Amino acid sequence: DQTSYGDEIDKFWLTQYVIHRESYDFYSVQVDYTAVGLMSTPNVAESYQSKFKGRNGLDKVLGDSETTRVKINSVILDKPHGVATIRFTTVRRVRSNPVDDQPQRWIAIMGYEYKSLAMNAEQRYVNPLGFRVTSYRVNPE
Amino acid sequence: QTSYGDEIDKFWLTQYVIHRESYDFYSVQVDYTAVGLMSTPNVAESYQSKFKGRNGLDKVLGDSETTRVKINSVILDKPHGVATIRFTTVRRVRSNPVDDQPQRWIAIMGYEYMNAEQRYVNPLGFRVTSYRVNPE
Ligand SMILES: O=C(O)c1ccnc(Cl)c1
Repeated sequence: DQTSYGDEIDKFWLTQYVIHRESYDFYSVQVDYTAVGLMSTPNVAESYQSKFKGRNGLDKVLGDSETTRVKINSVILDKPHGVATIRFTTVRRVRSNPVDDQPQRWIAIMGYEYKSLAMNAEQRYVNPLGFRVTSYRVNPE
Repeated sequence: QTSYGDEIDKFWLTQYVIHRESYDFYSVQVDYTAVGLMSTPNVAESYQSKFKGRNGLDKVLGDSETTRVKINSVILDKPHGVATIRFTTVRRVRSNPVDDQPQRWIAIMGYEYMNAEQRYVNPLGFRVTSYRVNPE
């Protein structure tokens, strides 16, 4: 239960979180979805999970008709406050389309912490340190 | 535990190479310490031997030059706790106005899984047990 663990460590989990959360590939969608659950408070997770509920669930709607890859451009930390700012670029590619869509740049404001939580054998292989996000907001530049 | 995930194993290794193969007079001792914390004494002493004694690398190069690392690719062999990484180094002599020409290398590694200081750098007890670098 330490808010910070090391700039290089904190930087890693956060980048992994965005890529899990903002990228779309039907392969490893479940592990992404699963990971975010472990890497989020219920309040933050509920806001993310909503896109997968009902017959309209993003996985059941798009499937493999399109994809979205993520590229981390920069990472800014506020270590003592458990706050970080990230800029990344998403590029979508629809197989229906001949070429990838124009890029989209974004800014992610995050609150984060690590927590002392008793865990099973499965929850660790994705999140060994109990890293979980407590705030999340995406905006353009 | 025994199993920790691929992208994480990829992380510790690349940053370890950067810790071990990069040269920057600042943070040497911590990096030197960190690599020490991140390594078994037997394989680390091979890394320490070149930094200990009157012949110490830090006392030869000092702050006259630097060497940075750039990761190109990473491949894992999980069940054996073995991994291979490929990187490119660019050296810079402070006296020279520009940077030296690049050189690429391959690192072969073996790996496996506290007070206040040992946790914050490694929380997992991740330790390196073997290390060998070769050219392409
Ligand atoms: O299409 C997206 O960018 C996207 C949106 C919401 N969740 C995921 Cl995993 C991917």
